[PDB]
Amino acid sequence: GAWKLQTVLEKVRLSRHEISEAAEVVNWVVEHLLRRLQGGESEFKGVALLRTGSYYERVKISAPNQFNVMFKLEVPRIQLEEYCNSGAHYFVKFPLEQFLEKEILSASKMLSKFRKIIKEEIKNIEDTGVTVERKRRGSPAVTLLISKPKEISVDIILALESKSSWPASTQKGLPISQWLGAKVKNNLKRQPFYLVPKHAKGFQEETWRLSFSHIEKDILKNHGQSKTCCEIDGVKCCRKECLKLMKYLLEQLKKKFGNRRELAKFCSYHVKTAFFHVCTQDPHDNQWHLKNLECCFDNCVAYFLQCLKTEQLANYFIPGVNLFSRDLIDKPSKEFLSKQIEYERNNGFPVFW
DNA sequence: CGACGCTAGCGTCG
DNA sequence: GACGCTAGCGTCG
Ligand SMILES: Nc1nc2c(ncn2[C@@H]2O[C@H](COP(=O)(O)OP(=O)(O)OP(=O)(O)O)[C@@H](O)[C@H]2O)c(=O)[nH]1
Ligand SMILES: Nc1ncnc2c1ncn2[C@@H]1O[C@H](COP(=O)(O)OP(=O)(O)OP(=O)(O)O)[C@@H](O)[C@H]1O
Ligand SMILES: [Mg+2]
Ligand SMILES: [Zn+2]
Repeated sequence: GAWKLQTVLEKVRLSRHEISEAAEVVNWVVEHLLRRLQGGESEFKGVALLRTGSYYERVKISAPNQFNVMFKLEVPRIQLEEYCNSGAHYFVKFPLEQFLEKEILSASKMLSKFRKIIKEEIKNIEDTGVTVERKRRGSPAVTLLISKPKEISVDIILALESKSSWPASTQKGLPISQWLGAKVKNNLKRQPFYLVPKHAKGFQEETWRLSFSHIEKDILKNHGQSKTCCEIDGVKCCRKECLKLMKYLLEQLKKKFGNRRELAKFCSYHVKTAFFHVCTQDPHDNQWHLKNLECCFDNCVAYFLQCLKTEQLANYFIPGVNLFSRDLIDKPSKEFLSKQIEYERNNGFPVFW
């Protein structure tokens, strides 16, 4: 018996006018920005643009509130070392060396000039509407802010792409084999991984973090175990729809419940990483048939619940890293969310309404 | 430039 | 209400 969630999907879906209004300005800022950066004999003249994040993978919710974009530099002969046997972070050992310090590139050193350039470049158009948000320490992305027409943010991430084989941390991860098959799985691994300037502790300046944003986007585009899943000549799965609700449930919790100390740590990547685990858990399209929507979402929420209690949410690409690890997040934070979702699951999801 | 797939929005319904 | 058009954006060359 319908919750009914389908209405919830309808509420969530972006305005066609909304996107077009938002869309055209975003590319315009990025395309111009890209063009000017390429022209200048900066190190970043070589930059190529990669579009990633929710909107582009098409799981954006309510409104085009935010955009994520990646600027990738192809870097050759790269060598790298793990900071402290942490799957996410490495420093790249090593020809433009201005940013480099001590034969190892400094993200902080490298990022700072990049952010500096954008700020300089943004100043040219210098609309009151367009500005660069103040740096947040431990943030690797320069953030554009557009006050026209409405408040919206675009995240620019500097990207170093390596044609090298994926790091050892990766290999156990990404078990799409049952779901998507070895051929597909093997092909994904062949595509290059990316490096971004995030640092684990509490301080660090020259470490980097791996990004598989391009890979995640790819699998989201092609979730189906069948080639035709969600195609015109194929049955429609509800996987993407399941994801939106999950994204929506959490976001509604922060806002509607109201922000709390425990709530802040949790972010949309956790649901997305969690959702993938379920897809691995359940690799058949028949299981995800649209008419079967209601159970799956429940199945989706249940898994998330288990994770919080278990406190184990291994990174999809890196099994070793636990997103839900206590050092990453304290227990009381888990409990509270757990209960609220717990409350939510039993009560028929009023928060959506 | 130019294909096409995807999705929002809407008309028809055999 | 399920189909099935349309328009428009995103994408890889
Ligand atoms: N496109 C992309 N963006 C990333 C990636 N990793 C981190 N970011 C960016 O990092 C920003 C937020 O920083 P987080 O990585 O989430 O770290 P955090 O623990 O939440 O702390 P904050 O930096 O303050 O947000 C986001 O806007 C992301 O765009 C990635 O693999 N791909
Ligand atoms: N904490 C994180 N850890 C690791 N990777 C991340 C993290 N946070 C964000 N990313 C990368 O960034 C991309 C987008 O992250 P971000 O939260 O900024 O936007 P989004 O989740 O895709 O969109 P939305 O606002 O709707 O949730 C993801 O696809 C992922 O690859
Ligand atoms: Mg996003
Ligand atoms: Zn599907």
